[PDB]
Amino acid sequence: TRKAVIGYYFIPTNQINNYTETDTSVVPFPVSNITPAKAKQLTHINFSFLDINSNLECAWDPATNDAKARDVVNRLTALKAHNPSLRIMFSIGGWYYSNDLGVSHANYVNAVKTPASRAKFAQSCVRIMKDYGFDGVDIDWEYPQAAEVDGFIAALQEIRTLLNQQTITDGRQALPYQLTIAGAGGAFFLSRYYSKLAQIVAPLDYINLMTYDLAGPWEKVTNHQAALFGDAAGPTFYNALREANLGWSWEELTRAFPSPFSLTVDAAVQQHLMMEGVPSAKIVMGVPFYGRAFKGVSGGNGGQYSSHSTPGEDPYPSTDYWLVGCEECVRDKDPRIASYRQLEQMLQGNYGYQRLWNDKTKTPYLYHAQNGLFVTYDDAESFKYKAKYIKQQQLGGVMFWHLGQDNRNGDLLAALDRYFNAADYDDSQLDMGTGLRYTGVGPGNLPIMTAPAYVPGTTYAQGALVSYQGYVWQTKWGYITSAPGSDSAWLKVGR
Amino acid sequence: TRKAVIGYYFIPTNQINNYTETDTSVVPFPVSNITPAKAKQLTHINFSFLDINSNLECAWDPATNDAKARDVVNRLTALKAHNPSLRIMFSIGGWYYSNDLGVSHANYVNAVKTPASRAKFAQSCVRIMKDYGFDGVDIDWEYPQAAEVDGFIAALQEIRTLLNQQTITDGRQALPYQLTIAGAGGAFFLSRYYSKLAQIVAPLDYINLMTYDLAGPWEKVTNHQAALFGDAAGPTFYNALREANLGWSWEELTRAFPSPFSLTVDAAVQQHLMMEGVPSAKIVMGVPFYGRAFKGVSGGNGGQYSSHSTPGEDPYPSTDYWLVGCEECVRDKDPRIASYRQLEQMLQGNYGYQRLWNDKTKTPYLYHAQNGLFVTYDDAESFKYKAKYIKQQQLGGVMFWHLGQDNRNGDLLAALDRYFNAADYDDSQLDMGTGLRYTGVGPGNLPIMTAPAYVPGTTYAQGALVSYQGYVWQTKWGYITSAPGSDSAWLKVGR
Ligand SMILES: Cc1cccn2c(=O)c3cc(C(=O)NCc4cccnc4)c(N)nc3nc12
Ligand SMILES: Cc1cccn2c(=O)c3cc(C(=O)NCc4cccnc4)c(N)nc3nc12
Ligand SMILES: Cc1cccn2c(=O)c3cc(C(=O)NCc4cccnc4)c(N)nc3nc12
Repeated sequence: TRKAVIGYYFIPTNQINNYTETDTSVVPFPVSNITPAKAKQLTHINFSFLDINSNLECAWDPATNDAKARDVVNRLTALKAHNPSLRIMFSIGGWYYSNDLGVSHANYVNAVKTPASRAKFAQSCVRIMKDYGFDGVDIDWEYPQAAEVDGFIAALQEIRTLLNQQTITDGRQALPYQLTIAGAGGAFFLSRYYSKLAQIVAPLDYINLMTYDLAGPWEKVTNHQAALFGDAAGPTFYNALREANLGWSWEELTRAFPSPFSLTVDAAVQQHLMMEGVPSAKIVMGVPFYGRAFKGVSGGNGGQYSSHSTPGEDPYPSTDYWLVGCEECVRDKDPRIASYRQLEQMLQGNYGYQRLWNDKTKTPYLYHAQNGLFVTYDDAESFKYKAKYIKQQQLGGVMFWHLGQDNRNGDLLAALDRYFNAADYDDSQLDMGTGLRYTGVGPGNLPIMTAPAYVPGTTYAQGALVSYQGYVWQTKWGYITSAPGSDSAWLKVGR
Repeated sequence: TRKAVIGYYFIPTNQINNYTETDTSVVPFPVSNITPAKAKQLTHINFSFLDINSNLECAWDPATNDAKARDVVNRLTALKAHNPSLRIMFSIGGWYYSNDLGVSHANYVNAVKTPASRAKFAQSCVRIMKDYGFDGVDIDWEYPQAAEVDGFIAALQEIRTLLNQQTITDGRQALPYQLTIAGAGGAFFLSRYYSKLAQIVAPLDYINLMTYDLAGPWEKVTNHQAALFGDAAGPTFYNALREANLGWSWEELTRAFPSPFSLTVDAAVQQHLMMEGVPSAKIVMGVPFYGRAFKGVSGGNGGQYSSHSTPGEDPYPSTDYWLVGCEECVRDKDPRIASYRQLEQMLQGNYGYQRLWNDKTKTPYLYHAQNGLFVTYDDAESFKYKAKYIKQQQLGGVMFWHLGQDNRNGDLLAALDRYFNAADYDDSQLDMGTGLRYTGVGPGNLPIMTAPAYVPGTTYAQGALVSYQGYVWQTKWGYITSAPGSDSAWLKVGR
């Protein structure tokens, strides 16, 4: 089956209200930039962002011109003429609306509280989807806390129920309405809901892992924001998952969550595969179409893993626009993020940037030796490794933020489509390198193992292996007379 | 209030059936050896052992002569003439009956399994108590496994209900009927039920910790069977409590259960006090009135921490009686166990034994240089440090196995009674030494702390400390926007 290619289309309310396809100073990325060829290379477009209002219903920004919004959506749905598989999802949430201190966070928490709130919220999602012509619902709550997770589960299940209903009602079995979420791509936020991944993912068609922003100016050491594999020379991080409410023993937590660890794309994926009931076909790897830039960096390792002087405040404090060649930074008033489109133009614009390659992380980076700058980003080369990863691990596909940040020819999107689908591409010899893999073992990736059946009344020594009720168990100490499962003395090590 | 002093009177069935007080070759320790003085030094005698029959009721061994049994028990209860505080408990279980592999083990499993089985078993206990004139019920199931624990507790609760009713029905307000159990004194067995210690001890007057047999010939290195504190030079053990069914986080398991650790009496006591709802005044420290002997030991440290050639299976599987001077070893066909009485005569008898002292563990040991022998045991000296520990830790008192192993003068009993109740004994400057204490910190022994109150809406840095809902909390990583108790980021550290 065809791998998912899920690209966000983000447009702020002011750009909707003043939508034009002929003035890049008003709308930098009009829907017209999404050509038929590009429409054939996507499977989903995540239109974004809608919100949840104080009435606890799915809603557009109250400032939205409803006619201008419908017109933007129509331009997106017209693209389905070029691709019968294409879906225009819409996204509820995002960081600004839905983080703990965001403007609407309480409406997310309160919408999922009761069966009545959940039914009201869920019905509003389907009503919105139908009123505007969307093909599915994407929820980007960043992120439900432990006590909110069950309500969030039930809210998803309720949307699932109404979406399947609407599919039968509209006779859409050939392209059924879908439900997805944006999931945390790093252990710290993932720890909030990790223990309930199985029930979170069960009503989803996909969970799109936000496997980017794994580095940034808020950390004191420069790093790759989306390393596939780990680099022993790079910084390592506390494995927050070892503190999630899993109820596991010490040996179980220790062998699932080595700490410190390399905060990589592969870590986030394996961490999802470690839980029982999380199918790899539903995991979608996120990739960034932008880079993050640091100032004040020391040479030696090309700016990698170096101290830096980049502010972490939002918004950017000063007017020091120090990313040389980033005209787009001036428009947006921030030198710390630059679209791939813009970084490509910096590389070919003779500005003093050197493109380097880390063969552990399998990602590019820019070092500005004169100005002491470092940029972590992704490109068509790094997408080669991530695509082969997606194929090797049988993931559902790829997600990226966002369409507007690709270059004018859509090379990043075309690359992703190519690596999955082109007869003229062959990655069978692509060498995935020797970067650090995430080797945690959990209930969802226990190996098949073979051991004598458990004999009741036997006294087992330490390390003995025994087969019992569908698992292979190992003793942690000696003189074991208890049965496996029933006792602190046995470790489940295989199936 | 008086510390408990709980002595086991153990008499096998055949000594009952042939009971006499005029032939130490039939009955080595008849009840007449408990003089009025020694009765005054006891607060409880645990008559042992009764069982649970296949009808899932408390019962004597079927082979018991019931007339002879009533006479032995009447002799023990007559002792109450000399001590109105004295209680003749009876004990259900013991290792032989109730261990995983013991002859009656399934009866213990089945007795507690259902409401009707527990009601029937609890009634049988109170009927046995009243019919024979006992003052309370002590249950030595060694040991219930995790899945069995809730049923065990309900049964203990059910016994508590009947016993409290029976107290009122019998006018025994001044000496209420009591309920105790013998609990594990070592982490391995303790890990079976550790997580439910609170509800296990709640219906009990006392939990009698079997803080002995912590060394023995089943272990590859000779060691002290009842070290008060640890010796860095001694062996260390896997801390099985970190695998108990606690549901705590990795950090919580780690700071509570250092591993490996020194298997000591202090470890067991602190391990009980680490759990919430386990009051120190219900914790009783077991001590041994016998010693454990090893052969094939090497010099260099008086036989301590040496490899050895002692068989570990039971029964002793040879007729080689190598504990020289040990008369009763021959009588009992086992050179691996000697009563304190026998050990003292060996020390008096010129047999080549040197009495040595470990000032870290605060326990004596014998070294036999000629024959390569090592004996771990306890005496009136080690009992000073332990009695002072009992007072300083505000424990309930002391328990011991068993009365028939004291010397004919009752020196061990008298020593215990002296250290608790003699007006002219002063241990205020008894040096408790620099042996290793158990450092684990858990929910029932958190340090009192202060910290600024948690303020919702605040974003906390890593390592920040706040007070909230009665506790002081620390963030384990940075950018924390959630409240303590609602997030994996907050670690309970205090108050
Ligand atoms: C201050 C801060 C602290 C911790 C995490 N933070 C974020 O994780 C974050 C994320 C975004 C963001 O927009 N990521 C792109 C995206 C794509 C699709 C769906 N949802 C989000 C943002 N602007 N600020 C963010 N600040 C923070
Ligand atoms: C083979 C073995 C391995 C590990 C520990 N082992 C014991 O810890 C133990 C303990 C006893 C025992 O009887 N202790 C006396 C007692 C006092 C009060 C209440 N209940 C029992 C026994 N006979 N064999 C025992 N074998 C073992
Ligand atoms: C994913 C992401 C996207 C955009 C901005 N982002 C942040 O601005 C950020 C900031 C922090 C952070 O730690 N900021 C200050 C601080 C340091 C130490 C203790 N307390 C607060 C963090 N951990 N993740 C962060 N992720 C993001």
